Amino acid sequence: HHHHSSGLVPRGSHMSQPSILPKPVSYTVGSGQFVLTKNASIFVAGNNVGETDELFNIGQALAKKLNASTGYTISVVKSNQPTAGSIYLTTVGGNAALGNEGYDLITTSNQVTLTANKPEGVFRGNQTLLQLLPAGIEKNTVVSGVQWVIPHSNISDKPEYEYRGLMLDVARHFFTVDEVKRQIDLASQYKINKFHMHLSDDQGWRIEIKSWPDLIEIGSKGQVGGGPGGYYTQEQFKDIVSYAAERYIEVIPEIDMPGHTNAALASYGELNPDGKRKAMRTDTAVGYSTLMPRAEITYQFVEDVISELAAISPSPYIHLGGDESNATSAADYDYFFGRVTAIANSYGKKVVGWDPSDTSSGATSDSVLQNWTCSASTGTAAKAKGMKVIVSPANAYLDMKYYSDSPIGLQWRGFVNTNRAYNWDPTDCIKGANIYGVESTLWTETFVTQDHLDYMLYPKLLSNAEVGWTARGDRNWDDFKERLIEHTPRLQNKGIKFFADPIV
Ligand SMILES: CC(=O)N[C@H]1CN2CC[C@H](O)[C@@H]2[C@@H](O)[C@@H]1O
Repeated sequence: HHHHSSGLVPRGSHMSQPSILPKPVSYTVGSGQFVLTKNASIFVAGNNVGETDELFNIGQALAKKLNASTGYTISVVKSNQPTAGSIYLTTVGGNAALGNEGYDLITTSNQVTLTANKPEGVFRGNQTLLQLLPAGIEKNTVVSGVQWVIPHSNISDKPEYEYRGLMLDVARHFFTVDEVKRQIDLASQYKINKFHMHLSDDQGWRIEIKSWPDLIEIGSKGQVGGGPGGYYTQEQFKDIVSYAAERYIEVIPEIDMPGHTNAALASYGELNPDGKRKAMRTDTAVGYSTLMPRAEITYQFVEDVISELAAISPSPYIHLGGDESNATSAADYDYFFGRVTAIANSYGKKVVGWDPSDTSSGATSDSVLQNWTCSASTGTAAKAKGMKVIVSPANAYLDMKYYSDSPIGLQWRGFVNTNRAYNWDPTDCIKGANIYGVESTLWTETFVTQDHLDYMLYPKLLSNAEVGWTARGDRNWDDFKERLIEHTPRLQNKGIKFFADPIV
């Protein structure tokens, strides 16, 4: 047999017909179609009234989306007796083998029926349902001239990995609450279920801490390259968390320590050995900053921050960073990371940290490693301790240039095009681990606008999303590439300023 790898498409990028991404466990099509008309309702039915009420909210979110493009006013009914032409969302009789996020989705001429185990799984299945309707459905304004049809079809589905996440760096360049919500919204449509916010770094501190007000008054006032910066009040952070929750997305806030801490060091002189504030930094260096690992003030500061953040962050996890502490000795890092893990745990939060944070003797088997290095020895400690691992290899570093000539992005992990973002498996990063799942990271040294975010995340994030959801035996670049071409009008329809990658 003969085999080949993909080159660029001759003559440039390529960027009744459902476009399902990530690819579901199974999808068959039969004869006939359902027609969504102006008289359609969404019926919801759970195993008790409280579950029905949660399904009702999910139905209303679906209706709002459908109404925007169809110009209809589809309403939601609490009943297990849907009428011909109805969409029906239920958790009564879910197939347990499909888990919390899994669902069956069967479309007949008279009815769309989504059957899941939990409300969360109906939310995920609704993302597939939007992809079964014609391109045009994902428009934010009324589309005319398109019959709203869904082919007679049968889908069953469930994720391969539990953790399928996106990190946004809001420290290097700040993005508004609206801009963050939009990225969360877009990601949710591809079954991303986790959002990691990198809220502090050398060039900016982005979360209001009432007990340490100069973190904002001084530390939020810049960004890479110099510029106004910005921050989230605690109310604005709660608003983000709530918006994410409606999409069954967990938000994990990161306060990076003991390195990548210049913004805090520039806000409070008492955090520095000489008692003086650092100057704020707008460059892109490079592992130089450290908290004082042997000063009690450091741990008082960390505790105040953790206390305030824990009070407003319902996720059982807090991310404490731990990357590139090059100005911290190995002994002091071990010590520091163990102490701050104990503080976090005292506030009822489990700690996620970048490698090498798993090597801290203060870590517990409840701590999580985010493995970005992905070398042979990375996560030896995590594995030995029974710690779950989230992988973020080069293939998930979405801030890398697509190509040598990309007008934005970095290149310290090489180039990451749409193909590279697809052709990998979490087991490539680490062997012998409990892999919790995958996280796409979008660092923002070089991204200043929403259009920059769109360009790098789309289509790359779609590749990573499939690696998290679709089983490896069912993944194939040639298949995905052709599906991505078909999906293009949908990206356009959503207003995504994607890069038309010439490898697609
Ligand atoms: C976990 C991680 O990727 N940390 C840093 C790794 N460095 C390497 C050089 C880049 O500035 C990049 C920076 O964007 C990231 O914040």
